[PDB]
Amino acid sequence: SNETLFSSYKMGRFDLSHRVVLAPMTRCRALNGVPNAALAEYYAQRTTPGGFLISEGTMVSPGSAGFPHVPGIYSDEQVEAWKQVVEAVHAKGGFIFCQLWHVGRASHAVYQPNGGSPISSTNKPISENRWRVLLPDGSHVKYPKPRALEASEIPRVVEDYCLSALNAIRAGFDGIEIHGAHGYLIDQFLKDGINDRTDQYGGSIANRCRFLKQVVEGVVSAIGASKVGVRVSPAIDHLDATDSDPLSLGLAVVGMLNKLQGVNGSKLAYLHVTQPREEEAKLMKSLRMAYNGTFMSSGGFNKELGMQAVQQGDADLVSYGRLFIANPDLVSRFKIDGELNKYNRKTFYTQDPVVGYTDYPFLAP
Ligand SMILES: Cc1cc2nc3c(=O)[nH]c(=O)nc-3n(C[C@H](O)[C@H](O)[C@H](O)COP(=O)(O)O)c2cc1C
Repeated sequence: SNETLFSSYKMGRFDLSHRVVLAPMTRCRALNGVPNAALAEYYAQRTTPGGFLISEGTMVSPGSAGFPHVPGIYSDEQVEAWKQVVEAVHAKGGFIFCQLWHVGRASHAVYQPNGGSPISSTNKPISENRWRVLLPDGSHVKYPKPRALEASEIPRVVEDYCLSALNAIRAGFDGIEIHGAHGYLIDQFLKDGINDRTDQYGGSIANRCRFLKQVVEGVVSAIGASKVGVRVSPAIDHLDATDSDPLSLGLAVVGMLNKLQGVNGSKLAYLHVTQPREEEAKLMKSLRMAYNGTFMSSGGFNKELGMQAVQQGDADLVSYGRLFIANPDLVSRFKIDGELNKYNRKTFYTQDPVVGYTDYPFLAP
């Protein structure tokens, strides 16, 4: 087609000016779980008129975090502190979705109420050799043994997503994204690499999708489908989050979202899928073809790959992470094929409100 990253797009009620999306990225500047003026600056710097942004993963409940200084949206105090970020984005003409993030077993007693065990689909820990939880002192230690949720406690978790989603709207977010990716709580139910349940939430593909289904249904009922994006990564093996067949899992997720869109009358805001980064683009093309709606692809995109993803109909929208970390004006830079600042990995997850956060420079004229 003649569509590109700079073609406008209608994401339901949201009129986007372009297809470049700020991927949700944990940066750990939200000291003590509270959004602050530093996040406001950071998101404002990255906003464009009609540009879509997705927040760093945001706690839906105490115990839902597995990184230091990540924001929450479950408490009044967080809702209020988020306003400044959201106002700052809106002042600059962006839309911002709050990513509702539950890490499940990818946590530590440090991040749990009463230093209790992280919850998950399973009682099995993330394996100890490839993965670590980052603690607030900057150490990396092994993930602990989680406590499998009883089926009876799942509706309370769903309700946390709902309250958090209602809080997000309260704070002024244009909507929310369900973080159902990357081996976190939802993905711990989704993936047969993890989900060793024998009740209604495990076994079949459908059972594995049930938690995500209830989360999405719950959030969609509370705030409206058009304000809900869903993110999944069927083929990302992060935190042991494998599946014997990513394709079919992804199609089950897609199928379930197609079904919810008929059972409810409105489209979701989007399906957001991470690429692992051949066959991979076949998996992505398949999900996008299957999904009746806006498709947001993510993972390893640069401009060129983004332009072709849009041009060739592989995606409506392309989220950028690391490039957006380092390039507040990423969209402009892409538009004029200008220089790209390099990202500094070392300050991805540090705490300074400025350093490695809001101090990556805009283009010179
Ligand atoms: C520092 C960092 C933190 C991230 N945190 C999140 C997150 O909180 N939620 C999420 O869904 N994805 C998260 N991701 C994944 C990104 O949203 C995005 O999928 C990723 O950066 C891949 O695209 P890229 O090559 O453009 O960086 C994170 C990525 C980075 C680099």
